[PDB]
Amino acid sequence: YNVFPRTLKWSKMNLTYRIVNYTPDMTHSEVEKAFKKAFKVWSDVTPLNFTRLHDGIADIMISFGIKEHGDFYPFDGPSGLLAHAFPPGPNYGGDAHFDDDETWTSSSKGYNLFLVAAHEFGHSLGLDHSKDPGALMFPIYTYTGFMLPDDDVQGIQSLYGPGDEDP
Ligand SMILES: c1ccc(Nc2nc(CSc3nnc[nH]3)cs2)cc1
Ligand SMILES: [Ca+2]
Ligand SMILES: [Ca+2]
Ligand code: NA
Ligand SMILES: [Zn+2]
Ligand SMILES: [Zn+2]
Repeated sequence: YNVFPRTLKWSKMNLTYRIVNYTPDMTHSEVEKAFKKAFKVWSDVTPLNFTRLHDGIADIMISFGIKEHGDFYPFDGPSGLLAHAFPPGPNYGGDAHFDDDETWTSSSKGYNLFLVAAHEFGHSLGLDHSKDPGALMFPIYTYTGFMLPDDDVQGIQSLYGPGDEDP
């Protein structure tokens, strides 16, 4: 027999993601690089591996949408809500949605896609919000010109372990 896990997390270390569609604001390459770097934040400190799929069903489906876009969390136009992601699980579990009424960038302007994605992927992997104002998982956007803060390291490692501690 098996009882359910005590904590919510992926039961496998190999995860896939798919960029379903793209924001007008950035090139396809810029978007891909931002998401690749955001996953690397987490894989660098765990045994997790992330592989991109171009099509089909991935664990973490990524999309840009506005207003009502297929879930119970409609976006709200410019400002306010920026993005959200679902905790590990089937279907919408793990998926990350970005409000395409925001301006997404690879700079300090607008909202930096890499930084927001790194936060959202923390949710995709099983972290909720942190009370440390300096944590990536703190629930308000700040721009930083990357080192994953220790609170986030401790949180993600509590779920998945550290992987190789010196890679
Ligand atoms: C860097 C990047 C982002 C953050 N923190 C962020 N917090 C929010 C709002 S809280 C929330 N989480 N999902 C939906 N809404 C959006 S980006 C912190 C540091
Ligand atoms: Ca918004
Ligand atoms: Ca999913
Ligand atoms: Na936009
Ligand atoms: Zn959504
Ligand atoms: Zn959040």
